[PDB]
Amino acid sequence: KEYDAYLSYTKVDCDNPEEEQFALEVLPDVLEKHYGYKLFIPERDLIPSGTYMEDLTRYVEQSRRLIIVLTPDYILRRGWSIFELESRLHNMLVSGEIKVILIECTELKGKVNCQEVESLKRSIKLLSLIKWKGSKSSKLNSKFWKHLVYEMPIK
Repeated sequence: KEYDAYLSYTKVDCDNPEEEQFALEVLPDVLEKHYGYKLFIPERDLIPSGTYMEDLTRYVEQSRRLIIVLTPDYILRRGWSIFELESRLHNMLVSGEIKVILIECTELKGKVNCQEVESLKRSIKLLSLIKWKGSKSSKLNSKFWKHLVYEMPIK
């Protein structure tokens, strides 16, 4: 309906080098300036109110994609939980009703860790897995950036 992507990352005030800058700075800037998509970024676009759970829910419904940025802080704080604790959000993931682009920025070191993630992948009906290879992919006009833009909606 009203957004081309909901953007799900984790920020803490911490296991992240240059990765943090890609997932907090360059990624939303490049998609929303240099390609002009419209993103819903929770730390711009949503006050924590008493209705936060249903606010966040009713914004995912209005988003054409779900981007999930697997910074190691995300695997730390299991950033995906919101999307499995909320009932409607869950079924949307398993029913195909929402397309999930999952930007993988690190190697899943973590025997437990590696397995939870596969049940995430399991539980999403429509999944794209795009791999971020450092500054190398961050360099605009890259192989990562093209891989990402038609996984985004039409123009």
